[PDB]
Amino acid sequence: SIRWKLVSEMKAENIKSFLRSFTKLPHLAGTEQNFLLAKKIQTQWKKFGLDSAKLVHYDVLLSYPNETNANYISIVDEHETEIFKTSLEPPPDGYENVTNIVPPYNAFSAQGMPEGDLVYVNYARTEDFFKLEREMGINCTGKIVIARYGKIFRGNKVKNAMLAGAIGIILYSDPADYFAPEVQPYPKGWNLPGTAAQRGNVLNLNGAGDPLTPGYPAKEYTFRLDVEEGVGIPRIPVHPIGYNDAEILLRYLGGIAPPDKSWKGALNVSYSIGPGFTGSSFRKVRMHVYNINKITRIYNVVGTIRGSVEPDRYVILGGHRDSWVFGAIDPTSGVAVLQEIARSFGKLMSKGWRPRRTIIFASWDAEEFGLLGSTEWAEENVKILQERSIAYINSDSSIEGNYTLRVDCTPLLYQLVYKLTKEIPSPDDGFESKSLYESWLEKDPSPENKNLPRINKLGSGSDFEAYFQRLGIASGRARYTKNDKYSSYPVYHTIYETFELVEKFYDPTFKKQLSVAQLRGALVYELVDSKIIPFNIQDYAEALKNYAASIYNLSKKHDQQLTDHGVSFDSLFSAVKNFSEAASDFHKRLIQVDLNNPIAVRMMNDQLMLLERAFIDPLGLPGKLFYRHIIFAPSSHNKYAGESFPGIYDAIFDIENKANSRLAWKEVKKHISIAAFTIQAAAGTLKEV
Amino acid sequence: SIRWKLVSEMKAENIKSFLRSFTKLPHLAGTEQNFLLAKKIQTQWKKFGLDSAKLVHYDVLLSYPNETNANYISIVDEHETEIFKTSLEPPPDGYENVTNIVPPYNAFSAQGMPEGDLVYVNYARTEDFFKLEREMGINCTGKIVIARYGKIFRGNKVKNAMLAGAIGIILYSDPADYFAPEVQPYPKGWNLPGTAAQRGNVLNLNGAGDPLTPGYPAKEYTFRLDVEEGVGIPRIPVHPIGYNDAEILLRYLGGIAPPDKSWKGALNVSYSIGPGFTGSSFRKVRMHVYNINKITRIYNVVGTIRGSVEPDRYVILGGHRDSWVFGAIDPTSGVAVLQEIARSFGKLMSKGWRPRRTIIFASWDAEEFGLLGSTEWAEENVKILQERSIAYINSDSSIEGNYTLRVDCTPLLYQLVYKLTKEIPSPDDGFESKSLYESWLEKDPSPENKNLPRINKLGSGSDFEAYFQRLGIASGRARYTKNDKYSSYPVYHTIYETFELVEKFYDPTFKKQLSVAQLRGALVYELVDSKIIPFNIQDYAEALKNYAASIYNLSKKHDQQLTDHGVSFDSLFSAVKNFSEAASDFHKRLIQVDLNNPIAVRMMNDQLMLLERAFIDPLGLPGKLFYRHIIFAPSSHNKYAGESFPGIYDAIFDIENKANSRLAWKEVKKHISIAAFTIQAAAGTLKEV
Ligand SMILES: *[C@@H]1O[C@H](CO)[C@@H](O[C@@H]2O[C@H](CO)[C@@H](O)[C@H](O)[C@H]2NC(C)=O)[C@H](O)[C@H]1NC(C)=O
Ligand SMILES: *[C@@H]1O[C@H](CO)[C@@H](O[C@@H]2O[C@H](CO)[C@@H](O)[C@H](O)[C@H]2NC(C)=O)[C@H](O)[C@H]1NC(C)=O
Ligand SMILES: *[C@@H]1O[C@H](CO)[C@@H](O)[C@H](O)[C@H]1NC(C)=O
Ligand SMILES: *[C@@H]1O[C@H](CO)[C@@H](O)[C@H](O)[C@H]1NC(C)=O
Ligand SMILES: *[C@@H]1O[C@H](CO)[C@@H](O)[C@H](O)[C@H]1NC(C)=O
Ligand SMILES: *[C@@H]1O[C@H](CO)[C@@H](O)[C@H](O)[C@H]1NC(C)=O
Ligand SMILES: *[C@@H]1O[C@H](CO)[C@@H](O)[C@H](O)[C@H]1NC(C)=O
Ligand SMILES: *[C@@H]1O[C@H](CO)[C@@H](O)[C@H](O)[C@H]1NC(C)=O
Ligand SMILES: N[C@@H](Cn1oc(=O)[nH]c1=O)C(=O)O
Ligand SMILES: N[C@@H](Cn1oc(=O)[nH]c1=O)C(=O)O
Ligand SMILES: [Ca+2]
Ligand SMILES: [Ca+2]
Ligand SMILES: [Cl-]
Ligand SMILES: [Cl-]
Ligand SMILES: [Zn+2]
Ligand SMILES: [Zn+2]
Ligand SMILES: [Zn+2]
Ligand SMILES: [Zn+2]
Repeated sequence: SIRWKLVSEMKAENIKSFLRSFTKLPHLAGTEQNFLLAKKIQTQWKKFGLDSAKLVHYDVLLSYPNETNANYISIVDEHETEIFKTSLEPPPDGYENVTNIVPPYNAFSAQGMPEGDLVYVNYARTEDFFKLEREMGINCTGKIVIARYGKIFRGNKVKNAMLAGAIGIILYSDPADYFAPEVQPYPKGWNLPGTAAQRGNVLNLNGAGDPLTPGYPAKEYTFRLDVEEGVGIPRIPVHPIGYNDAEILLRYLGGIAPPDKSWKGALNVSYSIGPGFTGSSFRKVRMHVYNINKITRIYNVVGTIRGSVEPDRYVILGGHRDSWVFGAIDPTSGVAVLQEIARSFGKLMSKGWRPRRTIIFASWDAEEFGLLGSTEWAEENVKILQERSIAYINSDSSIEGNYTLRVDCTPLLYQLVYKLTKEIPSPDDGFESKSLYESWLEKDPSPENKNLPRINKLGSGSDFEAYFQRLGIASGRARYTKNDKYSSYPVYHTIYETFELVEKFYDPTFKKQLSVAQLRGALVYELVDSKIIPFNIQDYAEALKNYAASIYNLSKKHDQQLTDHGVSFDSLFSAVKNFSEAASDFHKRLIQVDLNNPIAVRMMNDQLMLLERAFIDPLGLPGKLFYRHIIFAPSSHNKYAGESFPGIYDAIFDIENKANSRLAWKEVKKHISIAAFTIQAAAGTLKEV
Repeated sequence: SIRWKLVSEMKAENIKSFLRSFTKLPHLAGTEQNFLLAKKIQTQWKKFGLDSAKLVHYDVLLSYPNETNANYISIVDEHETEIFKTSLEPPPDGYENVTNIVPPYNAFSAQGMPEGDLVYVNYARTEDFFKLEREMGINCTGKIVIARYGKIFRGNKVKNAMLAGAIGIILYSDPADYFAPEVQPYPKGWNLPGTAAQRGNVLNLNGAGDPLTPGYPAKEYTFRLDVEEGVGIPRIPVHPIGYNDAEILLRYLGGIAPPDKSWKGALNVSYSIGPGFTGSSFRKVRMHVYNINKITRIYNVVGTIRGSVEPDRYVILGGHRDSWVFGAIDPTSGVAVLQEIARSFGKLMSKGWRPRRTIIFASWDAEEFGLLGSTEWAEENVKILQERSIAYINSDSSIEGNYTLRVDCTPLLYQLVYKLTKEIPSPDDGFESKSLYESWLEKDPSPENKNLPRINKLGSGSDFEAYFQRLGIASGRARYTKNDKYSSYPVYHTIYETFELVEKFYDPTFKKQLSVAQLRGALVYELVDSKIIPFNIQDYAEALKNYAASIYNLSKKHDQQLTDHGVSFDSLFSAVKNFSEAASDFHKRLIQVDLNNPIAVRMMNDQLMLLERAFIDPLGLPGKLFYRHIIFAPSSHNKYAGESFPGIYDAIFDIENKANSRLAWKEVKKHISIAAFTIQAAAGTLKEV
């Protein structure tokens, strides 16, 4: 009943009004406007009747362009004359009086003015650089590389380019990846204009949080690394340009033809690889990048509704509010959703309801600079969060497309997600009498089971990362997305993410955003109020069987080497079998618990709460102290994607090219052994005696 | 009432019979006799009525002499003729038919036959090597060094000798340190004969457990490091000799006179330092050490009495049973105590009692080889132990001397220790109508408070180490000790630790051993059965104030450098003040808890249980992944001693001699900041909201 009142109280029109109110001005992390927005959210939470709503600050390293030394890329001739220089642009229609839009840049780029020959490196993925070096005869050492955005997180591209020896990397938005067919560019449609460039940071933090204070919250007194030693800071310049400018740089590239169609984007240029130019005054490319890194105060808003029975157990509903410009999709659509969820919980409170456990609401700052606000607060509060948290539900963008739902969560949460989506009306045209679960199932069926909707593994990409990958708190993300060959959505991280874009092109009725609010809010409600925490551990058992089969299958091409080096997956399969038995027995006992015996209920709830924690190894993964989950990690090739059995996967990846096979296969054996132990230990936490 | 029945049921005569029964034969780890002893303990626990008693095994690296390539030290002349060779000895009187006594050796010594000039290095402490190099003009590089046992753990001596460049280290027992005045050598008295040598391992494990499997339990499937990479294995030979042989080696040392009386032991030799000989055929010293390292199965016995109310909360009573020879003091006096405690808990069970929480009884194997059995079981069971354990009470030697009690424990346990000692009769002559607390107070008053008995900080030395220093489980150790300039007790780790030694010289009535059994058992009982866990966190607050003053005082000699490098202790003192306030508030709330509300009681018990855990940093201390407690660690100079604020202490130690002062002071700032954060976080765990 109460769940229905929570869901039914939420209104599309309220989400619309919140979104309009938060998207009139830019709200970049570390700027006065994003502090004002924090205070507005805080005022609203107090009005809604939350028990607390406080600003919690940190002083973390941020990065901004230098207003008096603007960044650019140029082409010079052999006489050092600048022949072309990249450029810039007015605010979107209606925003003419907005004066502090940050120009395009890649936060945390190194400073410098490298000059050299240009080489096109496709998406700058690991496989693209392998191809260049191993198949194409191209040496990127000492070159400036140009890569198209898309497919993977941009910091991975920069890491890859550094490894390949490039001295600078230019990123651009190819219309193949950011221009949907038969749609007009903004403002007439929702596509990316050729003058616009995508902002975004290019760190490789691997879960560290503020670069200067890995492991510990960035308080006033806190020891800071020297900036030159900041974690994840790239060592070459990086800058983004739009496709009009990229076309000019790519047009006269010479050398080898593109190797196959998968390397050719959509511009009217050959997509030859370089190095060097042909057919032109075009002689060398230069970058000039002089962004400033500076310690800057950021502010989270953290509020609570204290539990009436288990105040020392938490469900976290957290979403970022900092944007690159107006951020009407990212994150402000999620900011509006979070406010409407908080308002609805306040309405329940007004009629005398209080949750069983405690809800923590959080509006995070500086997500765009490396998940900084959410990570520093996890670092501050780790001791209470790791011993008391039930789950983390994110509230970043709600409306990245208008096709269907996309959910990423731990297997613990699959059952609850499917249950709740069955009870929320579908917002989709043609599904007027059906549930969200029904439309989602039709539009995105699971590859492993055709009669369930797809749910993806957690890697990174938003503020749940430290909660799940470092602390082992069950996490979930849900939002509307596209069906569509473009990456993200066309105007992602540009000036064109405006309220008008969302209202006109994405979700005019706000019904799709409403459905996402209802699901996020209902997840928090069931996790915080149910007497027995609504996880299912047998779904985790089945997931482990799938992951074990997958990593074993990846090893088959090396079967002879497994034999010769005495590598076996037997202990991993044995642990998975033992875990399946323990999970079955646990659920058999759980249905017998005496619901009227509070300590009996609390003991089994502690087993449900602590199961995800069992997968966290304090030693971390190789080279990555802050990714500690043995079953999942963000991919080392693309932090946006989750990878299963990451220690094993990274040990076996490209193993045939390792210099020392005996050493390489011993590392595979190491990670197989760690994974077998960790699963067996997790199974041990479920045992009755 | 029940506590009194537990204590009063224990009998001195039963401890005596157990001790006699377990000390007839050697019971070295990894040998058949110590497996037989495990099975005997298991049979007894089942007879006593424990709910379970199982053998839990691991396969870990152990080290033994080679029966067909005996170790020795020799002196050769310039013609390579052996002039002297160290030797060996019959079993003690009454043990003539015992055939498998392991000869003296230092387990895990490197193999080799180094030859060189000899140098005497006193106790081979850090300060002894500083003196040699910085004051005395002695260069130990390329020398064989001879050090007397005592003052510090022998593995620290070996680490120090390796750092100083020695190519081998001979250890010996000087009568200054192992021969008590006016006492006869065994068998006529309890002193060390000149033919006897002290066994013991010489690893530098820093909490790792089995050298081949740091971090993970050594199961059948487990990945193992290559033996050459085993953690803590020294790289030079080490071998122990008795004082008759050491006298021969020291007699003709030449070079500089001993620098002061603190370098001169008690033998009739000059204690000149070397290098080299004078006044003799004595030309060079050789070692010949060829012990075998081999993976060997070890067995813990692990038993339980399941709790009736909180079966998912644990109090661990653990003690080792492996010895070097008969081990009548170490550990077998503790083995006999543990059996008598288990028997008494069984007697309570026979009359219908069951504890509130679960007792775990453990008889550990291979403590003498590096705390191996207890550490591998902590590594196996870490996920349940870290989330559920209340405390660990050790049960190693009970009777290291006959003067008074020595207790080492976390501040959480001070109040309970004082309470229980007031209710146990003193076994001491002259104290027939007084409590153990009263005799202990008279004989060993605390330096920080003259009206309380001394309680020491926890470092290492026995099986509590991983539980406290890695996992943050409140731990305590209690035993009888000496008053007395000798180190340990004279026959420590020799063939002469016999039942006859204990009965004739240490505790003929067994009353002192009985008092230790009563205290260990009463500690387990109160921790496992009290509705509210009996810790006091204000005592921890007071301890932190003392430790903060101590480390700040140590910094005063560097006051100018603190100023010049911007180093301040302000945040540490601020955290300590905040912790004191939080601990006061917590106890003010604790007295108000509704004892009839099980969830209210469980929430506050979880805060008491999880407070010690808050001090554990998963990143570890510098260079030491497995010492994680920020308030205490085993000293880096002597693992037997506890050091407070170890990260700060090691950063400031000898700082005036660091090559780079800017870098060195930044590391001091780092560790001050980590300590301030950790204390503030621990304070946060106590907060109500
Ligand atoms: C899964 O549980 C089984 C049964 O407890 C474990 O099987 C034991 O495996 C060891 C070898 O590692 C054998 O010595 C025992 O005989 C096995 N007992 C059986 C089959 O009853 C197995 O090790 C567990 N898996 C893991 C990864 O711990
Ligand atoms: C101890 O608690 C006090 C009070 O909450 C903290 O004091 C704040 O300290 C910061 C500087 O670090 C100031 O900006 C605030 O004005 C202080 N507030 C006060 C004095 O009311 C103090 O930081 C805490 N200590 C630690 C180590 O976290
Ligand atoms: C911005 O660039 C100008 C011109 O190079 C320079 O003088 C100034 O120091 C820069 N600002 C910062 C904070 O580095
Ligand atoms: C890459 O090119 C650079 C040119 O300086 C050279 O140092 C390096 O060895 C080359 N590597 C390959 C694989 O060609
Ligand atoms: C939104 O949905 C409408 C109706 O299906 C469709 O025409 C449009 O392309 C979708 N918009 C976006 C931005 O994907
Ligand atoms: C013991 O030493 C003998 C003589 O050197 C040798 O032949 C044998 O291999 C050694 N045993 C082991 C296990 O190394
Ligand atoms: C120690 O003596 C060795 C002799 O080989 C030498 O290498 C080293 O530099 C000397 N150090 C000091 C402090 O005398
Ligand atoms: C044991 O106590 C007696 C009586 O005080 C004393 O003479 C003897 O030295 C003590 N024994 C040991 C081994 O310290
Ligand atoms: N969501 C942002 C921030 N970004 O996401 C991560 O996972 N790390 C990181 O900095 C982006 O994609 O730029
Ligand atoms: N207690 C034993 C074992 N030893 O104690 C440690 O603390 N480490 C270690 O190996 C000894 O002192 O030889
Ligand atoms: Ca930090
Ligand atoms: Ca191990
Ligand atoms: Cl989200
Ligand atoms: Cl002990
Ligand atoms: Zn976002
Ligand atoms: Zn973003
Ligand atoms: Zn011992
Ligand atoms: Zn010992």
